[PDB]
Amino acid sequence: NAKRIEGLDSNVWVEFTKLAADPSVVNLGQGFPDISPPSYVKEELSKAAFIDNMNQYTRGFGHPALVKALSCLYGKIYQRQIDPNEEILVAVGAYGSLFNSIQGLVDPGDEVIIMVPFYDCYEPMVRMAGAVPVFIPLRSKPTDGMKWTSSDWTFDPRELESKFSSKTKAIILNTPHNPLGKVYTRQELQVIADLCVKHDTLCISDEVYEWLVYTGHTHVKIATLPGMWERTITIGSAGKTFSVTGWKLGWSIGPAHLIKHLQTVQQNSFYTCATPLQAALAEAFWIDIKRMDDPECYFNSLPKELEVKRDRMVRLLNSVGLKPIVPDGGYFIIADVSSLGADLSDMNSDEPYDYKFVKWMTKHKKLTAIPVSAFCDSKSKPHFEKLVRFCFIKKDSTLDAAEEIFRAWN
Amino acid sequence: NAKRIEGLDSNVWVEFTKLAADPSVVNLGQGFPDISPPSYVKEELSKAAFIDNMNQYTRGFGHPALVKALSCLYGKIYQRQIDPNEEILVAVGAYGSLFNSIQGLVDPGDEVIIMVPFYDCYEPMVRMAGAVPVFIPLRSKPTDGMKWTSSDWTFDPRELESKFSSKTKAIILNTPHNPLGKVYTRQELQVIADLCVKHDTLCISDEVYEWLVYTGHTHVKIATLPGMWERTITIGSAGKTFSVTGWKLGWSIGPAHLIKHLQTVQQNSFYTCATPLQAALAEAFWIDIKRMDDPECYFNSLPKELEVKRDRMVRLLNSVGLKPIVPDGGYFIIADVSSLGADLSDMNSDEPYDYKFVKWMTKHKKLTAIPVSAFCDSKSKPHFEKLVRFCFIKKDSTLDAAEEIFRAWN
Repeated sequence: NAKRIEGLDSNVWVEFTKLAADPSVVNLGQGFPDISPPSYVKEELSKAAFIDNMNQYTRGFGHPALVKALSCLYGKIYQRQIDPNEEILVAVGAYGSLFNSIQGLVDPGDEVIIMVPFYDCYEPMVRMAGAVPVFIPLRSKPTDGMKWTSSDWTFDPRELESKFSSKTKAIILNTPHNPLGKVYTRQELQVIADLCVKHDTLCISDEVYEWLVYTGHTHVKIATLPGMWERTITIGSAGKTFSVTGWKLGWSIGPAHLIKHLQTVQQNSFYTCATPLQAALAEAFWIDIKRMDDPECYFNSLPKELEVKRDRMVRLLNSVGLKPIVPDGGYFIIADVSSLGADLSDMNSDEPYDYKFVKWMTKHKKLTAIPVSAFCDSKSKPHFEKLVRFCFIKKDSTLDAAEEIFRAWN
Repeated sequence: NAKRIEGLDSNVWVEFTKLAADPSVVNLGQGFPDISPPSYVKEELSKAAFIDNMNQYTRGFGHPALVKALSCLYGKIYQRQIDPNEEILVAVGAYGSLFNSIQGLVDPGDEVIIMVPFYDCYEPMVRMAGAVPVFIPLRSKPTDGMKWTSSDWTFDPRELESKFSSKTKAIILNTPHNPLGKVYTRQELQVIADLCVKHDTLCISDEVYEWLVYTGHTHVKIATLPGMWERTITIGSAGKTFSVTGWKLGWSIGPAHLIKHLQTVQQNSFYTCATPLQAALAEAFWIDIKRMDDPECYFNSLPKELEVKRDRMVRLLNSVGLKPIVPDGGYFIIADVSSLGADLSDMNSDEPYDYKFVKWMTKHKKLTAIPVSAFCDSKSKPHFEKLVRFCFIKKDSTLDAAEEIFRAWN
């Protein structure tokens, strides 16, 4: 195997699939919506399949109707003009966008800063570019008194500064955050921008859950803050916008001198994406761009629908003493499990507590989730190994089944 | 920009899509079927769109249904039990497959051997891995007196032997060839396997047009030669197989100890491909696999539709003194132009004769084609720049409109 990929072949994720495969288990694990996508997104894929041109090659850098749509959607949010051809790249999900950003932008020997826990791909992407990932963790403050929230987690600004050196090329920021659920604040994003103009670094901002933010909270885009347009790549995703995780299209959006470089990676790796998916996506974005100010718009109605279920899953968790972190955004909730009956002494590994615990819960209670340590670099895992992540983008009947289980839990 | 991408940002094919800009010209340039796809290919994409699970994540290394069908199709072809999880990988086109093969198997400083002219991603794809492309030209033999054909082009076994040394990691082989239309012979494939076996190197085998061989030739797969299974990766296309160019789905077939590395690249780049394209393709495949021996199987009915369009195209090319090379396979035809009015004074600039001629034929005849020099290394163009490539997977209307132009040529 080539050197750029030694030791990046870990897939503990296929184990979590194996887990979840017995069909008498309720899978609250990987981020797999089992609600219906909005009918019109299904309809449009159908319409596009019957148009010959749609089934043939389309534009390397994104289907013109799709990037036309994106440029006008994000035009409004940025309070800007965004240039469909020089400032957008469409790629194989936000996953491929992150690959474009890092491969195009990051050199052997460079430092990239990653906030732990992270979408787990940040780590092996940076090591593959031959760069050094530099970790700094989120760390919790005292509560309000009532509940534990996403907002109770923060980073220490002075610790952050201490991470930047002349070797820092970039920082990767995920907000709304997976797994925490954290929606970053204008104050938190201002400290990060300060440093990556102070130091002349870039900032890769992964904002695929921009539309999922719940009440009390607002998505702010660091790329909109003074001095950051020049130096930010902000990445979005079809799968999370439109509950269509199987479409696998996403976008990078930033300045031409950076998008250039993403562009060359795409051109030399897979070249173009699928045409019917982009065609149909662009119709769906149109159906929703035009009603942004109504609640019938998917950007509004989905978080409204998911908030109810967030609060339903908090309660369920609380009802067995799994101590939940009510999330500000996204559609995972994390729960401390340690005040549960630590019960795994006879399970023979030095994996982390949470893998062992999730294994046990899957065996005995018939529910699966994901251990937070999966989202941690190896030196950080002990600080996070009693934490476990559940996904709630699910239909009622699934939250029902899970309700069944927690009632009978003791 | 990252060093890995230095000067791989030229896309001369943006300028060609400029000439295809459409002052009533018949565009005979890019590989862009304008026939319809098979009706059931389209049908299954729609059916899929309406199933909710068909719009959510699937197995990262290929939709299970889909790798099942590949394994059953290719096992019929390889004469062997092919394991659908460990010997296949589904990627974003053949284009993504080659990228997987290279990134995961080639190191900086390895040498990779390439036959010119070559599908044009090979040089950059290998150059991006920091390897050194080593080139060897295809050369003409005396014709049988009667016709020029793709099999009048071959390689020199001793010249090939001398491009191998201990830095050679691999040779890239493309058959049927784009743009020659050559179907490599058993005897030619034999000389390659000898050198791969003696030098312990890999062969990456690009066989997307593998079903498009015409009367008097067979596709044989180098992977099936004694000793080549363990050293070969062989790549196919949804685009080329079902005329669905915008679906961008391809696959690598090969031994576990090679696929696991491609899997690794896949997993740290794009992760999974699209569920609905792949659900439908699977069903497209099953449909044609159950009628392999029948004239209605798309695998038989396509080559046969196409032979006729080819023979039509050779006449037209002759009608007007463009000396065509009749291809044994694929859906491109190359034509020698040297002997017309040759005569391009408007067009100062040593860039290459074929580019100037394609520009000319666009302006004055409203026909576009692709200059063959575009599939060469720089040191090879002079040996190929009187050659021009035309595409014929075209509906009757389109070839019709071509007749009217050759008919009016003089």
